[PDB]
Amino acid sequence: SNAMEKAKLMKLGNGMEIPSVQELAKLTLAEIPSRYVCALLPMGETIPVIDIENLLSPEPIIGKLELDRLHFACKEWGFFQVVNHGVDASLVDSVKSEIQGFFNLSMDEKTKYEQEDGDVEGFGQGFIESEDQTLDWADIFMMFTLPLHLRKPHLFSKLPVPLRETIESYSSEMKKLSMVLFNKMEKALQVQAAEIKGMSEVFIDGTQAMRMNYYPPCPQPNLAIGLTSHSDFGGLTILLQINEVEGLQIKREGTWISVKPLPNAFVVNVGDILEIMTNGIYHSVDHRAVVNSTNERLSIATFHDPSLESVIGPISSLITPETPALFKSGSTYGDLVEECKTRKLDGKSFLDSMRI
Ligand SMILES: O=C(O)CCC(=O)C(=O)O
Ligand code: NA
Ligand code: NI
Repeated sequence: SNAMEKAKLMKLGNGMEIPSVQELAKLTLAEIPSRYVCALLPMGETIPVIDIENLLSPEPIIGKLELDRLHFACKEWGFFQVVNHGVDASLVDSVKSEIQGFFNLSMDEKTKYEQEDGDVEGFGQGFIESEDQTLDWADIFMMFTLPLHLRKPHLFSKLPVPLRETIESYSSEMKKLSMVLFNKMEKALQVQAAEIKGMSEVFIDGTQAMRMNYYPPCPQPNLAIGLTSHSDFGGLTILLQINEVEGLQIKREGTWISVKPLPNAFVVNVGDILEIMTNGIYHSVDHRAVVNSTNERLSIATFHDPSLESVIGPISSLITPETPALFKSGSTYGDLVEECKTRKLDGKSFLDSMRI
């Protein structure tokens, strides 16, 4: 791939668009550019598996055992796989093939959507902020998917039709599965939705977004990271690993644990806002995605978050003498999102900043 492309991809100033790593990987460089070098914990028992059919079983003994398993996973792990989840195999196959198809399109075709200033949705990691900034070894496509009025209509119109139709179907199925899980988590926590401002009501008309992740092979995989360590900010994340390449890791007791998605599974995790709503009973866990020297990895994360005007705090029935209130109450989700963006990166986590 030509000398001009190398120059366009590597001669970067602050304020320029973050370049495509899928394009950079075509150069097959010996050494990665300095911006991709990180500047840690050892490697490690595997994440629990929750069966959705068992969870929804009309047989109370089956349902109760699976509820106990869900409750355990949310408390002790913050991450679990879901199987027998009711999302049609043919839909999942289409999500995989259409997203694979999409990233294999040319840059021109992937960036057809024209962003007005402050429109950050669609393809792209954003802009280079400083020489200090570390870039992830990944390209993304990220957009809001619910409610309907948060969809960028021109972005959706410029997607390939089968991808768009598949994404719209997948949005609905992800939303349904998220509500199955929120409803059972409510039941596990013994929150009566009628008497109490609970959990499910916050999410039923909440926001949904998708982040499609493309992690190209990297010649120096022990210097770079696919996706920098983070906890997800919102409610429930439902992740599909698109191909059979491993890379997701979670931070457990000061060590990184690999997650290997089962063939017909999604990986589900608790976000920071859900930790707050549960008064710290369920845990939002730090995780990252690592790259490798030989194979690209793809994934799609679907985030299920409160409405922007939802008032956030620990659910009052989870505040007890045995579990006193750990977190502040009373900010809207949208204000927490904004405050976190303009927060100090030096010092504490978002969660630790919300502690009473
Ligand atoms: O690609 C992965 O396995 C992880 C994705 C992720 O953590 C995210 O999109 O928040
Ligand atoms: Na209480
Ligand atoms: Ni994540």
